[PDB]
Amino acid sequence: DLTATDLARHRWLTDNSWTRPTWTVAELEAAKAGRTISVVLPALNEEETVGGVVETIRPLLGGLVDELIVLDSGSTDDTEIRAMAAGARVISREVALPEVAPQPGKGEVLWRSLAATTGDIIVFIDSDLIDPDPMFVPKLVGPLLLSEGVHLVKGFYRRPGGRVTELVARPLLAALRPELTCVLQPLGGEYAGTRELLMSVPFAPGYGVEIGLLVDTYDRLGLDAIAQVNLGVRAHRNRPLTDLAAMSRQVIATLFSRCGVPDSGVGLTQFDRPPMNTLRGHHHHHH
Amino acid sequence: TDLARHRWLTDNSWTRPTWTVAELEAAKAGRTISVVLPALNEEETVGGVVETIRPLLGGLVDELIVLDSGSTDDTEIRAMAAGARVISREVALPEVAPQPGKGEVLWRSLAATTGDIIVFIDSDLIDPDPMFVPKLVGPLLLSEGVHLVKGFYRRPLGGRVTELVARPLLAALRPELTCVLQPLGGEYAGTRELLMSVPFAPGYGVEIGLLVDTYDRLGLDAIAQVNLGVRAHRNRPLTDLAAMSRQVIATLFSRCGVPDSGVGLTSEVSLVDRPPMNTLRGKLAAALEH
Repeated sequence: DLTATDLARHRWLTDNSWTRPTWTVAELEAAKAGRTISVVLPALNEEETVGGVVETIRPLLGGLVDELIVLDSGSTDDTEIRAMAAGARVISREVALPEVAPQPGKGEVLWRSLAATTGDIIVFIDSDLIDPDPMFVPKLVGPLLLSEGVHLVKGFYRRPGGRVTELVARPLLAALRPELTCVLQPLGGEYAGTRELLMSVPFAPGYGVEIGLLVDTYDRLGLDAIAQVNLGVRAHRNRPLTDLAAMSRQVIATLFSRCGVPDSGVGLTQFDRPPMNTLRGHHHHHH
Repeated sequence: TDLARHRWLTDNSWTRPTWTVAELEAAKAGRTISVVLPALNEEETVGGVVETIRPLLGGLVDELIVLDSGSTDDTEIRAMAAGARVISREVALPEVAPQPGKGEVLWRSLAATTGDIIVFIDSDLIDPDPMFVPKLVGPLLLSEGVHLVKGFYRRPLGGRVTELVARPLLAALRPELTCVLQPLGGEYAGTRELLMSVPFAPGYGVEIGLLVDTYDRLGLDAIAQVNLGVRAHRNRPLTDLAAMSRQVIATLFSRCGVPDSGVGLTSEVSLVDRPPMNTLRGKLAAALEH
């Protein structure tokens, strides 16, 4: 028979998941009701793709999107200048948050972007995407603008790969936070959140940032606050095993830190930042 | 940190074991060796595996058994024709109702064998080699203090579950054990002293459960590893790999006391071990304490 996890998943998909997120740009603009939207592309040495991503979002600038920022992590290729020519605002880690010395990794960049942006909604899109589609941002913000109670929207892709998601993230969530196995692509880099949520949670480092935000949101607000939207068909990216293993190790560390499991700190053997509201700027368990 | 891993590799890992069958027979010193092949519907490969071990029977190997888990194909008749004794789960441990999975089969085989050393070899191997059993027992017979030998394969110049799940989780929760190249491997040998005294994890958790329990109870130097030869990675469907991963997680969490929900993947997940076989077969166990 069905489990409690199964029952919650079914209703969560009915209410909080969209296979055909077909909202129009015009109706989303009309729903902003004074809220502003910032889009952030984290980038480190992505010169071949960053401009193409920027180009797909730029038409929304001045309408649905209020600012389009590439948060550069110290590139030595032409990432920054290509982002400039394509129509983005390039901001370094140091300019984003001068009072804290940087540390490496993607999570650092996204955390710092909270200090560099002003939008009431912040959208994150990876800068390494080969086939970005112009409707990514509209689809990601739809549930935030139209659906009461949603604070985090995860963009997923249909497939015409995924090993860390299916062997590491989903099985560990099944063990530790089984309701969250409803989220198809928990490690995805395309997602949007409210400023109120994002300023209030710690940010995990590196490859842990996405799953850390998902779990921290769940632990504070449950499934009701999380939604997902289909961004379209995309083939899996083929990363080398050493990168996948490093990803996995950090996904493990970040899940363990949120779920009461200690961790040796020992990285792979080969052969967090505090809430930004501590620096800038209810879901009761009792009755 | 790696000094410990370095010393263990130097003393407890063999990439090119030199041992001959004759040298190992001469080192048995009265110990007997049982070989157990778990099998469920492996008719295409089981005979080929048995055939590589059968020449040792009556010399290095004292018993050669296929522990059948309820096959409906020709696994049993083909295993027998190749020279193995085929034992069902029911015959192995008749008064205990069977439960599914590989851990059950290996556990039950302890009640159906007499060896001081038990060697497990998978029955789905496409390219078995006759020196597998010799290489697995070498450290047990010729070194001192070893109780568990893990057979690994050199890879052409472990799989996804090993490198993304097992090794990273061991790094987090039993960090010394990342020295073991292929912790999930199905070819391994153990002493009766060890195997009769530990619980057995269910299903796909059995290998990692045994590794962790051996490490905790007997220590790193009680574990060894040997290269069985070069073998390509087997290609399995992602759904099978994910189910394996989920059970590896459950078993490691059990061994650490991490609450696991028991919720599978939209897959079977058991958190319940079988107890040490010496609790159900105390007289057999005592007879083999030697």
